[PDB]
Amino acid sequence: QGFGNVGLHSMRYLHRFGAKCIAVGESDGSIWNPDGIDPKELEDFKLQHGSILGFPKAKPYEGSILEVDCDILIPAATEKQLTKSNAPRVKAKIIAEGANGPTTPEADKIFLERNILVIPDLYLNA
Amino acid sequence: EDDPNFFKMVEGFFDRGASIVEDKLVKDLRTQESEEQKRNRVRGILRIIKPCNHVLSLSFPIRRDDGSWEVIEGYRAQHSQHRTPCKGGIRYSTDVSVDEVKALASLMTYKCAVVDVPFGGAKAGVKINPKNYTENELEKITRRFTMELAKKGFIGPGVDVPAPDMNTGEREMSWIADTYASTIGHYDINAHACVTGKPISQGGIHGRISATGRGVFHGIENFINEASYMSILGMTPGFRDKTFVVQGFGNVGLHSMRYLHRFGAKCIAVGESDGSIWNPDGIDPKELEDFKLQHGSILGFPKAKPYEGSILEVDCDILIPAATEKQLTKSNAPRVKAKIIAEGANGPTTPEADKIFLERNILVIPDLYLNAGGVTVSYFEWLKNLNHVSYGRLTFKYERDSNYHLLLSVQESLERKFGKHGGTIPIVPTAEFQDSISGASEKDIVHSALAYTMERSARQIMHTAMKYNLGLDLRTAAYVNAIEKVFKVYSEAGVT
Amino acid sequence: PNFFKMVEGFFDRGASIVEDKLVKDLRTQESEEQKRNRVRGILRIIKPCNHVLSLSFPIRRDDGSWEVIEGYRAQHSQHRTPCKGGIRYSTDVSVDEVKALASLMTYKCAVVDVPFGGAKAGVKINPKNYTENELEKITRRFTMELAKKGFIGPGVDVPAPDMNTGEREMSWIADTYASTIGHYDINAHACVTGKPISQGGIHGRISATGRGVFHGIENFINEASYMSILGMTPGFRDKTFVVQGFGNVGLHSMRYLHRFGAKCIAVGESDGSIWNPDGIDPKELEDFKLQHGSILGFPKAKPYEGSILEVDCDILIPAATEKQLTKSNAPRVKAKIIAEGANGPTTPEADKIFLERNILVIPDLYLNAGGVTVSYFEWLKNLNHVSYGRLTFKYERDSNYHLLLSVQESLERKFGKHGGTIPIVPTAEFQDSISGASEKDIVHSALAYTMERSARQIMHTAMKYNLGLDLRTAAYVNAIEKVFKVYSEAG
Ligand SMILES: [Cl-]
Ligand SMILES: [Cl-]
Ligand SMILES: [Cl-]
Ligand SMILES: [Cl-]
Ligand SMILES: [Cl-]
Ligand code: NA
Ligand code: NA
Ligand code: NA
Ligand code: NA
Ligand code: NA
Ligand code: NA
Ligand code: NA
Repeated sequence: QGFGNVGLHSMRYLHRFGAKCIAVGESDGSIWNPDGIDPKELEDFKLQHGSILGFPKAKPYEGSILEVDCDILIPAATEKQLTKSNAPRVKAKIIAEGANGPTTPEADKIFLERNILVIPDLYLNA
Repeated sequence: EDDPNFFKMVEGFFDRGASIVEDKLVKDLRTQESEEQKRNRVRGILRIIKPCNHVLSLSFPIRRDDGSWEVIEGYRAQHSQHRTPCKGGIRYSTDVSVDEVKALASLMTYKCAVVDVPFGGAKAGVKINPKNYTENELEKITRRFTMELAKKGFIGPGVDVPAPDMNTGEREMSWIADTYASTIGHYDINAHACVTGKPISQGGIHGRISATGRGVFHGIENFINEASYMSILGMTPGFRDKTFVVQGFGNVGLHSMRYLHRFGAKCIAVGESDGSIWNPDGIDPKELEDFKLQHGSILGFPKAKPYEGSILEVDCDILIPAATEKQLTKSNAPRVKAKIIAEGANGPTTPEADKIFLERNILVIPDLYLNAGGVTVSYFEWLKNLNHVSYGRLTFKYERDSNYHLLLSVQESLERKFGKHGGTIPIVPTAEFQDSISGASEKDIVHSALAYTMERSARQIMHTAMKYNLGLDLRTAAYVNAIEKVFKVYSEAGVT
Repeated sequence: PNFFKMVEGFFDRGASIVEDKLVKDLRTQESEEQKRNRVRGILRIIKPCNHVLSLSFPIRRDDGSWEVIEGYRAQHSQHRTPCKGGIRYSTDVSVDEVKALASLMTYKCAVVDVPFGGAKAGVKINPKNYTENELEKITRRFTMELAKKGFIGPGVDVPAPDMNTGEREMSWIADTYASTIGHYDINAHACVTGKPISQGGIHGRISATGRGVFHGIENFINEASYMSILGMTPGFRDKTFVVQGFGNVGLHSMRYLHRFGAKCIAVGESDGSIWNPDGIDPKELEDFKLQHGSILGFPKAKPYEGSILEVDCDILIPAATEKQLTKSNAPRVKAKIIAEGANGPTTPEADKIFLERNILVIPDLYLNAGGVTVSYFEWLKNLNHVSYGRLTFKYERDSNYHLLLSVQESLERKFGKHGGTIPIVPTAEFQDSISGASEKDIVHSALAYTMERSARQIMHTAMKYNLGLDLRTAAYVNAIEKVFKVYSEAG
């Protein structure tokens, strides 16, 4: 979530070790492809047009990027993106906070109840 | 694309059945007036049954666990009260609306008339998501919702009897019954009869879990065994050598698959919102139930290959939709392969898909008859709470001893005719009979009455389908029977 | 020697045994530590009486005098409404005892699957110093004070006869409620059981408790798994029993045990004891006591001096007062089965003495529940406003004759006319049943079904928890578990 500086290198090193990026979402849209998205192709596409909207090898995702059925969710955009509203609908089991405080303390309570691993920002985002 | 709103579909179903049955009502009316006032009274009463008579929109507060205060929107629509009390379910979803609960309350009236259940149509709904609230917050939501309904005459043993629905179960009904019995209805001797679907310790009836699934089995049983209908489908009567496919392995689909496989049918494919499994030589319901209960889903079944195609388009003989509204659609109707569509859910077929299913000689058993097994048993649970007794508690051993006396009487009579000089002619119950005698319980009486209801209601729909010659359009035949029954109570009651 | 409130210990030791099981079955969205707290909490509510009413109402005696009468009514649990219990007319009544007896009724109803809450009343008078007209005014005024404060009603509290009360008092109670507070109540006559038949009573009620005791011994005397530990052969064949106290429970328990092969060796009372090893007849002893006032001087049995509970036999049926078999006379007991025909006639000290002696003791909350089970049927009868079988008897009679004739005409069609006719007729026992089909036949059948089903529930947890021959703990374990599930599944 958020194809910025952190989000660009996050998907590149995960894709290098066998992980498949199924969706990338920013403030102006979200793409989706369950068969993987090439980080290099999306990086060159983000540079050319300043946005990931309209990626050829992907499809537009008209929904919440944080609620996509997946395994790892990497919030790497703005603050407080996972609150008590959308957190009970998160399908991921691992949440890697690529930003500074993107999960409310109330969402931390139900994330621990739902058995969802939340790697904290003061360690992972360092 | 195609999909309309369910509120539009039910009104269209009523308008179709009312125009057909109108001529029968103007002639069977034995009032002392001319034929024009008679047709005016028939058309006048039909103008009353269609709209919901009472709708209650609520806005009650609650104190959450964190301390904050929230306002909960709720709805409760009473379609008709020609037979008190009303019956209906309570839905917990953010998709509820006035138009939603009004439609399903209208369907509840005609569904009860099909199975001869003497209740009016009702339906409830609150705009919450149970995953957002904790167990303690859902209790205070449910208890406060019961208080506001009681003060406004929308819940009560003789007023309105709620029931479980989407995202609600016996846990909520237990809270509903305990709230009414401890406050507004404390002086009511039948206070626990105010709601059905309760646990056994709270007054629930036995056989309620498998009630809807058994009704789906018994319903298609009456039509798969009728040679007059089965000749049009092009299939031999009976469940043997027949393949069925279930959409949605929830509660209805689980027991529909369990009871069909028990009587010779073979499950070929089972699909959900998670995926779809397939096996051309049969799927075991017990092995699938334990796999669904263990891993929380059905994907990865060891004895079933995955099926990435549409679950509704699987080639089979019987298709059982048991999930969401409007699953069979004008665009996907000409691509189905099953000859019988067993609607194990409320409104899973669009009227335009019903048109394609009719021109293709595809038998669709409507929802207001097939999805009425739980409603019928809920009527028995309501009667159980009024009787303050379990069925058979007073007669199980009395009928058992008389049954053994009848067999012993035949034995001693045959011994004095054929065994005068030694030997014995033992007259013992069959293996099928001893199971009924030994494991005799309330579930045996409830499921027997359920089968009797689905059987008698099937002959009512068949008799109407052949009177107006509707062919395989049993939906219209069902609404005609329901409209005629509700009109019968109105016309013979008088004015205000 | 004596003891007071053993019921509190019965609950305490039954709650500790069931606790581990109750946490496992708890499916609440809570943590297993918090779950163990709710198990502990619910038991803390069940144990004490929820409501206790103390009264002091006046009457006018026949001589124009005035008197103030003390009366109490303790409602133990209300997890199942209405409440059920008796009304005792005695000078020795106390709130501490009507509370304990109300708690016993709660667990007794749960044992026999009776959906009532425990209760019990008590008026502090000696009914001998009062006339029938004075006893009526006492009863009627007692009913109205219970009605005004919500301690009697078809769905609130259903009293019943007890010590020094009977059909006469219950008819006065029902007549008063149905003419005052419950005039608009359509089920006003369901406010109390034990009424006469003309007042809405049920058939088979007088022989209810006695028959319930017989089925209690029957379900255990014919089970080899428990007769082998006791060292006896299954069945009532060639068995002698002594009935302590020839009251209503003793007279009918004798009449039914005798019918199935049992022999009454002795029968003691509060003033004497008769003995005869050849066997005493219940009818011959019944008409004698009906003609006189006591069983003393019975011709067909020599007078027996000594403890009537220590007679050499096999099954002892104490159907008299409370706490008769204690630790003082516990080792001197000659019988092998202690069938509790009364409410708590055995102290816990004697319970451990009988347990180490391998002597079976049928608990009071099970064997002494036949009348309560039938009182539940009487309550349903007044709600149905019709007798059992009134709509069914002729329909069930013609069906049996249709079935027997169907087997007759089918076999004669298959075998022919030359071999003769094949008459199919009921048994002697069958035609006896169909010809005299009455409501009592249905009530006694449903009672035997209750005792048979409840015995299996006691035997199950007796071997599940390895309680051996201590059925009382198994009976309390089952009763506590049933009351807990209603509490836990209600919020
Ligand atoms: Cl989950
Ligand atoms: Cl139309
Ligand atoms: Cl067979
Ligand atoms: Cl009688
Ligand atoms: Cl004979
Ligand atoms: Na690679
Ligand atoms: Na928060
Ligand atoms: Na509460
Ligand atoms: Na009540
Ligand atoms: Na009940
Ligand atoms: Na024949
Ligand atoms: Na008889």
